[PDB]
Amino acid sequence: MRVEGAIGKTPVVRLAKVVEPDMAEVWVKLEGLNPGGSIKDRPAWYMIKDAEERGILRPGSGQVIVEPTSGNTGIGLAMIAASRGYRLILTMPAQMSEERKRVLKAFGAELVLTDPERRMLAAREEALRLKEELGAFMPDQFKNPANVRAHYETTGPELYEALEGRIDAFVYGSGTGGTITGVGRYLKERIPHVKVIAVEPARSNVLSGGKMGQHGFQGMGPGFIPENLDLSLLDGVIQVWEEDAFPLARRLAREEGLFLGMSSGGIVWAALQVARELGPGKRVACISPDGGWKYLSTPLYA
Amino acid sequence: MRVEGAIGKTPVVRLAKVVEPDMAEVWVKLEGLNPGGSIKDRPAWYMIKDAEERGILRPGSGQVIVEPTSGNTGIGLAMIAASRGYRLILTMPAQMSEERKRVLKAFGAELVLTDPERRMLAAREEALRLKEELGAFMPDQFKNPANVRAHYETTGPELYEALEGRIDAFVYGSGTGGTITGVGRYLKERIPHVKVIAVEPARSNVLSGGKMGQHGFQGMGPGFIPENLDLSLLDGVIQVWEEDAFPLARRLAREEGLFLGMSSGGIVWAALQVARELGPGKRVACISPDGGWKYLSTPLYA
Ligand SMILES: *Cc1c(COP(=O)(O)O)cnc(C)c1O
Ligand SMILES: *Cc1c(COP(=O)(O)O)cnc(C)c1O
Repeated sequence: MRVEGAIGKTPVVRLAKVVEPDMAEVWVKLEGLNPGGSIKDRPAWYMIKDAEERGILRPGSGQVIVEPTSGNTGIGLAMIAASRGYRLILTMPAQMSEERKRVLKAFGAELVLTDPERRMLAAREEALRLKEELGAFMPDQFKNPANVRAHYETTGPELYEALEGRIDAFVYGSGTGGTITGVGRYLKERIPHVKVIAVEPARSNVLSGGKMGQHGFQGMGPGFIPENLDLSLLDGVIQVWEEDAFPLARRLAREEGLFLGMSSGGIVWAALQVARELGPGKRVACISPDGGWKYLSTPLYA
Repeated sequence: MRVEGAIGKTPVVRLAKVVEPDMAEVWVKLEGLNPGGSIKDRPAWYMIKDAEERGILRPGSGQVIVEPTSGNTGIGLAMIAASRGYRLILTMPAQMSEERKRVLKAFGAELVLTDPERRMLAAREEALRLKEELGAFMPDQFKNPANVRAHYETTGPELYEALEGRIDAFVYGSGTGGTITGVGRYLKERIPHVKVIAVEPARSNVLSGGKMGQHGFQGMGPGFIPENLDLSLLDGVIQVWEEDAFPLARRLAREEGLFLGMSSGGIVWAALQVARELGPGKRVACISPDGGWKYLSTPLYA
């Protein structure tokens, strides 16, 4: 078996200290236990495997893959490209932290640093330029249906089975929209009453009708509504503040032994709010995108 | 289920790029996929659970646990203490990196920084002083039989089953000795011909009859022979150099998509040597103690 085969089948733990007796049960699926360190291993593998199935790619070819990302998707793609023999080029703003660059380069990804003033826009442009110049494959994480399918076929089934089909609400901090859409559809097809609640940064609350903005929940809240996010599935949107989520993340680490990422703090905080609303006999499920390992030099744990 | 329940059941992957056709198969069990980030989650949980079973401890009591370590064992103990409600105090030399200190403190562990000139000796002394002053529980990782038992009851069975009882050699870089002893005994009781090979730093080659010394394989090669290491189980000892292991670790990341720790590079390098000796039709199994996540600021990935 190769590393891509070690993706998924992650555990779900029930919170016991940060919750209160008047709250519904709160379960957290730990996606940080994936070989690539995050939930993005799933869509990274699926988008590449989907491309192979469609004939766009064939493993061990050395073909080029390009994507404008320096986040978990970049790490996941880098891992898969290293394992299956693809040349990966990742475009990103020149102000990228050395720590993250080292992780990507460790996997053999080639990095193209773009105009720091043009932020994501310049990264996207360079990725498109390379796709055109090299005839490369661009996963296109925000609009590729295979992203959603990864969660519809693996994440969703896993969560449903682990919790024995007993879930009253699913809470998640949306990034590309793949997870909430894939898991959301899977759960709604089987649980008539289940509520699907999206979580976003109050500082970049576009789903709530607000405005995009800079925030500290790395990995979630892209500042726009992605094509992979099915808005018709949502039963609500909860806005979260770093001021509330970071202290909660620290509590999870010290009280539950759960050392999670920045987005996890926001997601669990929202899940707790939902848990109090539903009450004692209910079950709230949410997902932790990644662990705290990549964030020791951030205000969350610094 | 709580975090301690998410420990174990780690995957095993077969190397395909760094190996050569004249080599036996090489399988690597990924212990970095544990909630605490390393194989030490197992002995940390077992030593604490063993103490509870013997009546020394009872969860949620706030009882004190003290251990002289800042490594993976410290992280594992911190995670378990946070989850089960114990007060953990870790003693370590004052020259400890801020990164590691942040991980331990994130889990709520109390840190006592000792004389930087007295290295491990001062850390051990303070731990003993606290055990005496507070009547605290000290896991004593290098001599506690529960460490070995964790691997005899979980790691060993898992490896054996995953590889369908087909293993010609087991290779591991010994630290406390728990893993090689536990897995080693489990395998030898079932596979008459299996060879158990220990790996140690050439720079601190005490098992080979050499002398202790400073080295870069964090987590392995303690510079002494621990009580938990059963020397009668060993069929050989392979000495490894950072000069050879670090480049190999980088190859594993770039070619196999396996981003592993410093000790993993040394262990796999040794496993390859054994694989070439055994040849094509055989199977060599080894274990990766942890991932590369905690080592981005080390010469391995910097
Ligand atoms: C990708 C990611 C998310 C969002 O998941 P999507 O399926 O992309 O919506 C949230 N947090 C982190 C840390 C992520 O990497
Ligand atoms: C603990 C550890 C080892 C050794 O395992 P033992 O069972 O203690 O022999 C090797 N490498 C790392 C990184 C470790 O943390």
